Amino acid sequence: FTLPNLPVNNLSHSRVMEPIAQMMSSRNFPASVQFQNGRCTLSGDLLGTTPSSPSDLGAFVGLIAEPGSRVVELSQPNQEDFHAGSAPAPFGFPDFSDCSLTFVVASATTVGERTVNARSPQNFTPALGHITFDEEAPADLFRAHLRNLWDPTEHSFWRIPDYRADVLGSEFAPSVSAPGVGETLLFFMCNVPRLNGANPNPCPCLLPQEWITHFVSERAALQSDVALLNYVNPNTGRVLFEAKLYANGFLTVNLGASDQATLPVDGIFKFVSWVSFYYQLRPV
Amino acid sequence: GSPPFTLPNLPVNNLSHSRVMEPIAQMMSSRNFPASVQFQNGRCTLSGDLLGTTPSSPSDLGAFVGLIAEPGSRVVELSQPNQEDFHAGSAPAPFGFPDFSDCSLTFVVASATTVGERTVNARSPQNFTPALGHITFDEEAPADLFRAHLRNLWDPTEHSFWRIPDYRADVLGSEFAPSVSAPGVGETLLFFMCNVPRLNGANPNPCPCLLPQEWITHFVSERAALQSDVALLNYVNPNTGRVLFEAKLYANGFLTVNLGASDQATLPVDGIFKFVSWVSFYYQLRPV
Ligand SMILES: [Zn+2]
Ligand SMILES: [Zn+2]
Ligand SMILES: [Zn+2]
Ligand SMILES: [Zn+2]
Ligand SMILES: [Zn+2]
Ligand SMILES: [Zn+2]
Ligand SMILES: [Zn+2]
Ligand SMILES: [Zn+2]
Repeated sequence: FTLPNLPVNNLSHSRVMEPIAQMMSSRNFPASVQFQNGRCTLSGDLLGTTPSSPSDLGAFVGLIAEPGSRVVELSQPNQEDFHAGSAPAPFGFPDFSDCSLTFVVASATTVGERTVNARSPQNFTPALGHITFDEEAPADLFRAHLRNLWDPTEHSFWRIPDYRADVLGSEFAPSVSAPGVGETLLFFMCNVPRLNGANPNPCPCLLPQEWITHFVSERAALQSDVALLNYVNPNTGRVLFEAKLYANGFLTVNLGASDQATLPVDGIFKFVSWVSFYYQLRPV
Repeated sequence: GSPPFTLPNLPVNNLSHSRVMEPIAQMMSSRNFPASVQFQNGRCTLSGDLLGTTPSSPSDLGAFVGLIAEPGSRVVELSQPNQEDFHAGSAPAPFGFPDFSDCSLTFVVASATTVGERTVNARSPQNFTPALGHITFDEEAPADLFRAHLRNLWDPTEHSFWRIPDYRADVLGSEFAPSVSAPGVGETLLFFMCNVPRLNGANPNPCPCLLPQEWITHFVSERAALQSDVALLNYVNPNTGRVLFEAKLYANGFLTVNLGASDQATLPVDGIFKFVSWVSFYYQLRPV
């Protein structure tokens, strides 16, 4: 079993297309999260809306329902049809809430911005295969990229929106929490552009995109439920701290007596050995 | 101690473009494509040596970090996309900076206080000077430090994605990624394609690149030793295991195919490239 031999500050975020800027763990972070993007088992099984093609992250493909409408019918980001009820949303669709989403929108004839209100039950219904922009949709087939958040809150990057679908369905990526005693989830962080509202940043994710991609490529056999990792200084080889990588695709650390930790991103995670659920991590 | 050479086990339609942050949509080769190209992004040796402006962080592709030179100015001083200083002459441009020409480049720009659009005229010798460590927007720069990512091209041409711009620097300099052409007789370069947003002018699409981003990333991680200058590859149907065609993967980071009697080919992207064997420059490819 292996990880890519790359420093964290060369890795990319997995819920938005941005480089990973920070690494954080905290007892004041939510104990459980249910991100739909950036979700993959160590054996390379993608979960939720995690796109098979990484560049589809935060993107979608839409077509106006009828001339002059604000309503767009959703496809998969590879222009293949989106089957309603098959998933919370088309693959790569943003899993943010408590805000409006402003997308850059590009068709054969136009480039501009459109905004969808994720607070609106009427407009935000991706599981049904269509959403309603705040403005009139472009006349033709377009590709959209998430550009910024409008009027977000502190909860925007931590709580998934109402997809107009039951979150306990098998099509959803399941909730994640640190199972080990005293353990807390390790999050990869970046900042996302936003206008008005309150500061949503930082944006957390469980896994780097490169790790997810690697897992899918390797399809490694797991000899245990938990992989032990050392965070190592690439120049000296010295260990800064150890973490456990659980089979369902997340990292935890032992904060020990501490309630918080902001970790340097110039190190490299290395696979040490296979350990068990009960392995007790040395405090950060 | 160097590991053997390997490729990621992923179909092409799950791979990402390496000159713009887009999924690879098509795979094409043609005798009517330019015989040589000198892309500065998406350049990497099989042993994991990055070339040109190819960013160590993939998310920096088509991005840059800038600061306005003085209050009210259109001129922005360029940094590296991780804010380390950009020393002029070290490279054609800061890492990840777009290598497109014959157009204007419209970026989405985000600072602590603003999100908007800024445009640089790449046809302008005075305004497009990234090698000197600054460029001049069409509009007044944001008041504070910003990050920009490529949004669309304005008024491009058919050559926009094929010819690199004038960085205001000697393109034969050692800091440039060298020109690339199919070395074998009758061979043509295999290009990975996607579409890029554009307004007005003439259609520049599709946008070519030599290597998938994931391959480049994989090469950097592995730092593999090569047993020869050329790796033979089979493009295989992952479901059935059958070979669709074979291609040559050269050490300096590009693929070629034999189109045979054909002058053009658009190839399916649902297959997977598999490492076959080590061959030489003179290996003769079975026609696609
Ligand atoms: Zn279908
Ligand atoms: Zn519908
Ligand atoms: Zn796009
Ligand atoms: Zn400590
Ligand atoms: Zn410096
Ligand atoms: Zn604007
Ligand atoms: Zn011409
Ligand atoms: Zn890999």
